[PDB]
Amino acid sequence: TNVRIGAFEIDDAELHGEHQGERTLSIPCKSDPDLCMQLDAWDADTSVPAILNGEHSVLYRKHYDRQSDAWVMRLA
Amino acid sequence: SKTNVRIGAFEIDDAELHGEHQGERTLSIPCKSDPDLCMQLDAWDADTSVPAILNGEHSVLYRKHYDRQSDAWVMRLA
Repeated sequence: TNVRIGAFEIDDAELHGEHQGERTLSIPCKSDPDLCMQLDAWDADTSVPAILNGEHSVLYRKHYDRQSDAWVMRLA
Repeated sequence: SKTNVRIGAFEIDDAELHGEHQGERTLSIPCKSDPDLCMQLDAWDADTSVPAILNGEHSVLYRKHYDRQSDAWVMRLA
């Protein structure tokens, strides 16, 4: 829930459990539109560094969820 | 590159209008070049149309897919 990406600190990311051999989290673009815009323009094939509840982690862009207007990111 | 599009408060000249292909026509909006428009596309009301002026003609678009390879919002022409 405590997520930092670059200069952005958000507390409304949704960290999902481990499903299908993968862990993901969703960033709500209606709440965090500046971060989502940066994710849109992010270099392809490049990781997104993140601090997850204090733990430095690596995220990858997985899918833009049109139904919920959220960036779905893959952990690790 | 050769397509003018007006959506909301934005007017771009670098969208790419693809030909009809597998029964639909799509338009790519490059978010590395038009990031403020892409921000408004991100938060658009889901399953609502996106009115647009496309090469000077009124048109209806729908969000299709965010293309991670090309960093572009791919839209479907109604």
